[PDB]
Amino acid sequence: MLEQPYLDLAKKVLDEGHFKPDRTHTGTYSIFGHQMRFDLSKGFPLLTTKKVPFGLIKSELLWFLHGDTNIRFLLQHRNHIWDEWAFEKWVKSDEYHGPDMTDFGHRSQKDPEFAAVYHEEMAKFDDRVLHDDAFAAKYGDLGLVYGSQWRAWHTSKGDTIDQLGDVIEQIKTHPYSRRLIVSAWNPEDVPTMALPPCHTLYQFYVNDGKLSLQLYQRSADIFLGVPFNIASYALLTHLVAHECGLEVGEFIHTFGDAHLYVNHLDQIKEQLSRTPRPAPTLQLNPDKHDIFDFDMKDIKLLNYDPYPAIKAPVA
Amino acid sequence: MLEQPYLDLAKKVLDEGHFKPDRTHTGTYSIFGHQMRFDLSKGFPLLTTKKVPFGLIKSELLWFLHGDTNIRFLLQHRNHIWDEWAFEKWVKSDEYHGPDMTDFGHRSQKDPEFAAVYHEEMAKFDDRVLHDDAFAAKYGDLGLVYGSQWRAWHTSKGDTIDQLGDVIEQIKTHPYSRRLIVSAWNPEDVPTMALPPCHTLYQFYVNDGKLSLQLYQRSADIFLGVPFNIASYALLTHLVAHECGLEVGEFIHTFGDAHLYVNHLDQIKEQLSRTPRPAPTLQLNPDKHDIFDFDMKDIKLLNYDPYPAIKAPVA
Ligand SMILES: O=c1[nH]c(=O)n([C@@H]2C[C@H](O)[C@@H](COP(=O)(O)O)O2)cc1F
Ligand SMILES: O=c1[nH]c(=O)n([C@@H]2C[C@H](O)[C@@H](COP(=O)(O)O)O2)cc1F
Repeated sequence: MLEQPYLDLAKKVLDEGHFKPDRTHTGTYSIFGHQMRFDLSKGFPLLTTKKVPFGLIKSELLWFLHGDTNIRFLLQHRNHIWDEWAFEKWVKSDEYHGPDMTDFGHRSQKDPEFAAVYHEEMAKFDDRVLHDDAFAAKYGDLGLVYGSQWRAWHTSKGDTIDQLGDVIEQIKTHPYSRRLIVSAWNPEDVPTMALPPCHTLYQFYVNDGKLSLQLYQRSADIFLGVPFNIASYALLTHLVAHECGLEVGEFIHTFGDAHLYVNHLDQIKEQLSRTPRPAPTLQLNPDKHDIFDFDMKDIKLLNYDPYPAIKAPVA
Repeated sequence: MLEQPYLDLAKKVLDEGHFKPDRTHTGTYSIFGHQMRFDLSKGFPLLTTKKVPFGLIKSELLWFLHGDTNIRFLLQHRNHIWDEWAFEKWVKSDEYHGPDMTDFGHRSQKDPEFAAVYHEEMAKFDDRVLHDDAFAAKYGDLGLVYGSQWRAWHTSKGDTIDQLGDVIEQIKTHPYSRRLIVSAWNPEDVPTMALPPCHTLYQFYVNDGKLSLQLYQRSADIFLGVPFNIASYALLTHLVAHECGLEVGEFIHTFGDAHLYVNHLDQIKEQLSRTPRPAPTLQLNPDKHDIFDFDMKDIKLLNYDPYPAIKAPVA
């Protein structure tokens, strides 16, 4: 049916699997280069042979059009998609006196109560982020992240240029530019970074009164990740047509390396025996128009009917 | 046969043709998003149902690994691929007294002796570029071009970082990074530019002892252009395996907008009635190893057997 693109690309990775020792080696099957397109006029690509929580996706984009850098705005939206990159600077200097959490992702997975003592200082931290307007300001500004690279390309002669606002005055002044590309890749401070831009850039497009958006994703976690991304940018495509007043068209997801972590192989097999349902229709608050200035109540998903949620070994 | 990817992508543009009034409107058929892959181990992708001059292609890459900005090095290689962007600053201040060449591409095409009076002051200029070591230094440094964005990403705290040298110490220290991406897109001075990066970026890859390279091309001129690009980066892929000491693998060309200028429609039809020949094998000077420090005599193309050269209405 409609989500069929996504679902094929676990088939080819099985049947083309290059087995890479990468990670801490740990195990992966990859491929290199893949495009896979989606008709956004058909229905909205939320995955129906798995249950993908639409809340945490928009809670994260609305982090992104708000130009926002701060763990505090996602937390107070129950969003726990980003914690550990700013809990990486809790295990970092002073105030941090006497738990460890030294490169903790690892020993929590290979834990019993370690994951839990990490789960309790981490929690201490999260609720600081919530309540004191200065510690929060400190550990919480992640600085180079999308909200910033979207809404403030930082220049030499230290200005901030917002790629997103300019490219959509360009879709409003000039429909046909082959130059509506926003790029999250800054080579200067790419090697001073922790996680370089996964979504490297996105080109947009106006064909027949209607708009598309194309994505070069430099690395992708096929199971434990991609279902989410399909929606994050297929919802984006939907909200900037809402500001330019055009129609919706195609989300092209194009890939560089796409892999399937080998710890997950049983689990991707199963939902590939699932049979698709129809896919929901996303509809945005009509009367309001700046996507940049949207809250939560401004996107409702309707008739979404997932299969049960398949559990992580994380990624 | 091998070049068959390229040759299909004029078929789909005919049969999918979105007719865009863009240019000075002038006329185009586009599409939006396209990938098309190439097996570099099969043979080298020089087009055999048209004659594509291999000289001006490598004369231009060797402009590019030399980190070079200067019209003078290409001229003294008979390369006339870049002239008018620096002849755009001949029609610009002083010394320029008394021809016109005001936005001359146009009136030369709609000329008789205009193209020729432009062809004679332009020529005056080209041979200045050749002989006086200061005027040359002036009109000839184009500044933001590949040699510069490849070999000197210019930072805030005004350093120059060479993306190419670092990414190939990364292919030599670390085969499996999903972060070997060089990006020619600088959003700061993209809107202060004349022609923004057409080749936006390229990701590389090491699977099985062997290397691939992927290209996001943001706009492409299907007939009067693309045959050339297929070779420029499929030769690149070949020379950085020569420095990392690996094998050759795949050149993925992926596209954002690909068009076919409508003035050319008769002409693409014809070579689509041509039947492919085999494709040459490119072999590089073995004993020498820095591609950055290659001259001309360091790549020989052998057994290349084109069909005749189809003539331009330019692009
Ligand atoms: O949804 C996600 N998709 C994804 O591709 N990553 C990645 C990909 C890779 O497995 C790792 C980052 O590593 P690298 O940056 O080296 O690709 O996290 C993370 C997510 F949360
Ligand atoms: O080989 C070439 N391929 C190509 O795509 N361009 C382009 C594409 C487009 O037709 C124009 C640049 O316009 P824009 O930058 O708006 O895409 O020149 C130029 C070449 F010489």
